[PDB]
Amino acid sequence: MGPGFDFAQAIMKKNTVIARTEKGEFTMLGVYDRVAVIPTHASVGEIIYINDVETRVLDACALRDLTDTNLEITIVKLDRNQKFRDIRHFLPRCEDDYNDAVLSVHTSKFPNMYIPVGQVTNYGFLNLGGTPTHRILMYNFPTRAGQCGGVVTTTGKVIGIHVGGNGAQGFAAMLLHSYFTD
Repeated sequence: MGPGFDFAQAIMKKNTVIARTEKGEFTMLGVYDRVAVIPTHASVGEIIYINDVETRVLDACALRDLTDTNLEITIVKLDRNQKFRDIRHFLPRCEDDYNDAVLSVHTSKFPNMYIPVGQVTNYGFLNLGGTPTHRILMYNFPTRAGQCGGVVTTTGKVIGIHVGGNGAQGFAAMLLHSYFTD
């Protein structure tokens, strides 16, 4: 409807796949080459389904900060025959607050879903399903089961992936450029 949705749509159409694990279907953001991200609670194993294709996982890493605190981001390298468009130049370098964010989801359950979530707070610490977690972004939208892995964007920036909610607020794990240096 506006340039927020325009940027979000451009990311969804070229840089997302449907990831299925034993824990369900997730929006999965491709970042560059065969490297993608997914919430750590997806429990990625040796094999994952990508758009319903059986795919070997060549490497997977559950990120933690240098306090050895969960970040709830898993970086996955896929044995896929095709590279993602490189979107690393759209990742923020530092922890920040944002205005006017969109949360975008693409699964069997929620195809082509775009949610204007508004103002995003650098929340920091969250007890997420009982796990102490750092670098959490918060937005005032009642997000639901099925939106995990959803991409959080502003005009010009890919800032996070949806990892939980409490019925009134939603929570995303930050994406930082430094996670994807090669």
